[PDB]
Amino acid sequence: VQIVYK
Amino acid sequence: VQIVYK
Amino acid sequence: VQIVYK
Amino acid sequence: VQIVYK
Amino acid sequence: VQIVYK
Amino acid sequence: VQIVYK
Amino acid sequence: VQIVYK
Amino acid sequence: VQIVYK
Repeated sequence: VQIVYK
Repeated sequence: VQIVYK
Repeated sequence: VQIVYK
Repeated sequence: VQIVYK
Repeated sequence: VQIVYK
Repeated sequence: VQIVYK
Repeated sequence: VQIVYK
Repeated sequence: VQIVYK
């Protein structure tokens, strides 16, 4: 699982 | 699991 | 598990 | 487990 | 994120 | 993040 | 982060 | 961070 916040 | 906050 | 805060 | 705060 | 293995 | 192995 | 092995 | 091995 990958979650990326930008 | 990877979570990255930017 | 990797969590990175920037 | 790696947690990095920047 | 929750991952459960059974 | 919670990971549970059973 | 919580990891539980059973 | 909590890691429990059983």
